[PDB]
Amino acid sequence: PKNVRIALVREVGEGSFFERYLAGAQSMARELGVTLLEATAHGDMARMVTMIENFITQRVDAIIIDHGRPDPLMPKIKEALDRGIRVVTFDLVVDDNRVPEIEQDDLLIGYLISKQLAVDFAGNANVIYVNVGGFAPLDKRDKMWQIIKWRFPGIKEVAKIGAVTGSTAADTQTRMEAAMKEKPEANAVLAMWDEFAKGAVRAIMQAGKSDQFKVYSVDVTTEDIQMMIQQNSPWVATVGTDSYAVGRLAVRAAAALVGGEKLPKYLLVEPQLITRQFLVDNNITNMDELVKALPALGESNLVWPEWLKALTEKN
Amino acid sequence: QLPKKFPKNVRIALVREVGEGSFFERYLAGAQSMARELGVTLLEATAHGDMARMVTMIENFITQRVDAIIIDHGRPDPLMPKIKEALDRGIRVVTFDLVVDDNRVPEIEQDDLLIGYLISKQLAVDFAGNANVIYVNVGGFAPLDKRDKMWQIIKWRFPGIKEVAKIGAVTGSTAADTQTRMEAAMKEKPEANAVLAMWDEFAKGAVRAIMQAGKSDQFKVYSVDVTTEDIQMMIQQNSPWVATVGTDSYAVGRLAVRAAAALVGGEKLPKYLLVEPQLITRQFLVDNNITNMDELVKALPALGNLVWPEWLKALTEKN
Ligand SMILES: CSC[C@H]1O[C@H](O)[C@H](O)[C@@H]1O
Ligand SMILES: CSC[C@H]1O[C@H](O)[C@H](O)[C@@H]1O
Repeated sequence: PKNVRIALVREVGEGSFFERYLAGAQSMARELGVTLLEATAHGDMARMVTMIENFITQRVDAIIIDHGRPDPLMPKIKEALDRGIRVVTFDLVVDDNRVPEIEQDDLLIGYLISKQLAVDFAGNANVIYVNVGGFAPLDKRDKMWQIIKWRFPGIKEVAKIGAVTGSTAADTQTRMEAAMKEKPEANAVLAMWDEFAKGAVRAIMQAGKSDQFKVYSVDVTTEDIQMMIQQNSPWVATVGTDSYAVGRLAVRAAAALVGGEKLPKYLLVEPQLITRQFLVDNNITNMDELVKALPALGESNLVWPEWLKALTEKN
Repeated sequence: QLPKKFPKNVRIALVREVGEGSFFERYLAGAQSMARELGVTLLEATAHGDMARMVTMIENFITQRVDAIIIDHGRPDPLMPKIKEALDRGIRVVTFDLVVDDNRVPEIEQDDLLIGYLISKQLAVDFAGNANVIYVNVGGFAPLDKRDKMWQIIKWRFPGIKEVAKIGAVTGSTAADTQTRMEAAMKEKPEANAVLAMWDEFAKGAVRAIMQAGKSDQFKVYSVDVTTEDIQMMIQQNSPWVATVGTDSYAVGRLAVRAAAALVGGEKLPKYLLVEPQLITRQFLVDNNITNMDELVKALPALGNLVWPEWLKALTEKN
């Protein structure tokens, strides 16, 4: 029934990754036949707190907290839990055994993409690093970049740029055009969100510098694929998941808790290395095609209790 | 084309820091079977932990003007000048488990950063991010130090995963010495309920200490490396040994000889030759009735193609 109300509260909604996650979640809600309520704070942590309050006051069955920072949200999460509202997070670490945490295995992601850069350059590169602090997934990936710089000391960070603005791709493009003049020795880009990467790449192609750079990113969408497969694209590899299936999982997890199910504390969606060469060799032009060609992207597996699986069948 | 220098005349020296335990014995067996297959001559010297002995061994092989040296473990500061000298004399060098700042020297490893991440995360997740861990590892070894970094990151991501003791030394009787240490560590930290041991010789000691004390159900042990000995000890009833992450060391050893032989043939090799490591759970061994490495590789083919230039694989056909 639609008596079951699940609220999705997000910090960030810009870009195809977040849009597809959102579609994912709506698609899963529709299959269960539950009511999904959405709210998005666009970077404003005060507004995010008040949105979570609205859902506590409305006494929803569950809240999904998407991104955010622990420090402001933590007492709101405790309050919600104490009132019988189930809580699951995506991309937020919470110290409470009642709250399953969903993530894309960000430590692995930060390791796979940073090593890919390292090995491709036989351990010697001048890297423009595109990332920013204060986001769970970004901080996790960051740690592994630091370990790659330790293991491969010829892999040098010559710049760190980037900010999450709500026009991130467009603002990263501008930054990257200044960064290339400031750091003419740079020959690689490591961008820890596809919206960062998109700006970097566009800056590279406009400058006519596609031969001078290799770009390594996180995440994959049809837009990323389209940009990867362009002739002379400097965009070499990305690591990520189908965010569509991640948003479904988020809603399934929430529904499972409402049904009284006890979930694992950590729900790790397994990320995949996707190279330009793999896409080009396989004539992949969109995500349908990609998940067909790399089926490890399309995996069923997490959080399908029998009752819930049976329920989706019915509808 | 078959390179001119290729076959018994091709001499390859394997200089090792450490030789104790089945992992290392199996690597050596593998190297010998690969040398047998190429028809080349493999020379072996093992320093058993003495860096000064290690330097003299490398130097003996330089003087003998072998075609190539494999440097196995060791530390870069003591060894770097012997490596550079060798390179200048036209001796080809490849390493296993030693990081070298020179583009002429391929480095073989088991992707130790991934190993350290995979095993440490497996512990974290099995305990839902709360555990009191006895950490068994020591500094001064390339692979151990790489794995160590990933342990530190797991402690950061999962702050309920607590290090309550660090133990271990590499001694020549490491398993037996780690048993003794583990007996004392369990008494000093009775709250401890997991072990993370970054070499199977450390793990073996820890597990035997646990079983002797009768505490198999109060502990879960996570390690690196896999051998038939490890398998046998994992599949025992009530074993606390629940998972290890590793590679087939025999194939790592074959690889090291192949690489060496490739360089002598004039081939340019990748700078990094990472052997892909695998998660191997006690549960997976039991469900599939695995009792030895033969059976594990068969059951898990990813443990099963690096550095096979045409001439080299063709050469192994003729022999
Ligand atoms: C601004 S945080 C952006 C990242 O969050 C999600 O985890 C996506 O993977 C994206 O890379
Ligand atoms: C003493 S160093 C021991 C480690 O080196 C080898 O690489 C094996 O993986 C072992 O764990």
